[PDB]
Amino acid sequence: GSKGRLVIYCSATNVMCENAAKTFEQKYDVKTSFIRNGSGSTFAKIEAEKNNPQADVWYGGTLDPQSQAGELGLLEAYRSPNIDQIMPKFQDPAKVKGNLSSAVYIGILGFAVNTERLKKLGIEKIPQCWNDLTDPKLKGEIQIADPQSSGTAYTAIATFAQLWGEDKAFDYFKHLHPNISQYTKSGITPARNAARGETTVGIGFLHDYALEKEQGAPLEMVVPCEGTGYELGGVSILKGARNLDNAKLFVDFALSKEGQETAWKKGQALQTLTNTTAEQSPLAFDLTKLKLIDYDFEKYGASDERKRLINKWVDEIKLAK
Ligand SMILES: O=P(O)(O)OC[C@H]1O[C@@H](O)[C@H](O)[C@@H](O)[C@@H]1O
Ligand SMILES: [Cl-]
Ligand SMILES: [Cl-]
Repeated sequence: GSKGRLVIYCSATNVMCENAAKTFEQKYDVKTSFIRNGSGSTFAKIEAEKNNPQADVWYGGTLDPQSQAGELGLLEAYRSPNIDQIMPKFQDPAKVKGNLSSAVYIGILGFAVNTERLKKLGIEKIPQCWNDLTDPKLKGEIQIADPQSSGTAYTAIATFAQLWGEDKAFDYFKHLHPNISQYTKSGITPARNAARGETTVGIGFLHDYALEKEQGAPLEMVVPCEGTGYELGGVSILKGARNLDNAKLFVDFALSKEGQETAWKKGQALQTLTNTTAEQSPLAFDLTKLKLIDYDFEKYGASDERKRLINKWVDEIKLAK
């Protein structure tokens, strides 16, 4: 009873990806496989493969590189009927309109603190603001990912540019740098290392920290006092997808009540869902309760900002010097 196939480039966590693929395969009899890689890493792969695309759909990870892929003609437009159920402000959020990319979840940018480690290091108060993370007492005690690979890291750079302006954002990263022990390849690695007690502060998306906390890690999550940004998780069909009808079916599924709910019910992924008919995890953040910027996906999900800010970060924040 096999009904074709589907290849997914996934940029969410392995557990979320595997659950989505298995659930889709069992529901629709589509032989479904995925390859997981960072949001930025996946963008580069898709761009390199554009003359002979090797996947059908790009699922999860942050919207900005999917929006950039749309701008560059790497995607195939498709508006799912399930867009009707998506939070109106997020129905068609990318730079090029027409649902070349669609929003499947929301992740809040912030940081979390291993409180056992903070204590075991002699620091009395938990950082509450982005500003607090440049405190010299945190030298070598913070981790964040590298935006060459990680969507999360780019969401942070773009958030900081939107909060403070680009110049002061790069001032901030200059001051944050001495406190970073490791720039990680994956967005989620600071959460894992903070949970493990290998680092004291991780910067990333708070739902990853919430999952670690739910599993017993001594973490305190912080929505920084100045305000913060967020990812939209993206789903996009690749231009030249060999399995186009099945790709459209997967976009429908990813935007559906069932497909989104299964992320937190079975896929160990606690992002806030964009489908207004879906039940949220009790652990999901509620956007109406948070000090969030109006994150400009049209502006930051574009080559000018993504190439320019990432190359600027590489040049100044870690190379020289
Ligand atoms: O930063 P990246 O490696 O691109 O990954 C980004 C992804 O990271 C995960 O850990 C989060 O659960 C996802 O919500 C996010 O989309
Ligand atoms: Cl993973
Ligand atoms: Cl197909």
